[PDB]
Amino acid sequence: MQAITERLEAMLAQGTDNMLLRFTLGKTYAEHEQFDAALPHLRAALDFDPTYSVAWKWLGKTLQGQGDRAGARQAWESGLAAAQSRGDQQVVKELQVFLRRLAREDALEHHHHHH
Repeated sequence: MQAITERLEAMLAQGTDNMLLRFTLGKTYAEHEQFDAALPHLRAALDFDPTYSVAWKWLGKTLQGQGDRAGARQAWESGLAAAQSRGDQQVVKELQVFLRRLAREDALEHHHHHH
């Protein structure tokens, strides 16, 4: 049937506890902007396999989508060095772009504006 989560539940109930299966289910929550529900699920995955670069990139989106500007800032700052340590320039730059855009809002309320 429809919904990736629903069909995955079948194989999860078969005792096939795999790495990517944790991530895919979490992505669906984040895509639906259900970052609140995503947080516990993604956190559970990071406990088992914290070396998944793509997950770091979603985590950053999680905090900003939740509505925590400070959390989003700290998240990208944390994941940046993680991506650096993994040598994944693509992820570093991807997260960096969002981190800049977030700063532009800080620039407004916290007057980090160029003027």
